[PDB]
Amino acid sequence: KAKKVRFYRNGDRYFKGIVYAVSSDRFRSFDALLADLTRSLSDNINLPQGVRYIYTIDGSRKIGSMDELEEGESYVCSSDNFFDDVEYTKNVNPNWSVNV
Repeated sequence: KAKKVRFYRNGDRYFKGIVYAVSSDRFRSFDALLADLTRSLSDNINLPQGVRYIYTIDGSRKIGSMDELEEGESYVCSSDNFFDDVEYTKNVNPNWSVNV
């Protein structure tokens, strides 16, 4: 019942995302997911206040619940209430292995 979703960091052109297996069984709440994403995506140059917002890869909308997440889709994690429309990148030959 878990959904394979790719997460990127806002404004990072070099980072190719991390694959998560998402379900309400793995994460108690959406905050619990944002807490886990803060640990795995945050670093010295990225995410100053950790993961506080999730955007669709085109930055058209913000994701507020686990249900809003679609299987195999890519999302952008941010510390700020704005989307950095940078050229996000993927491998030419995929790797959809969970990192979770």
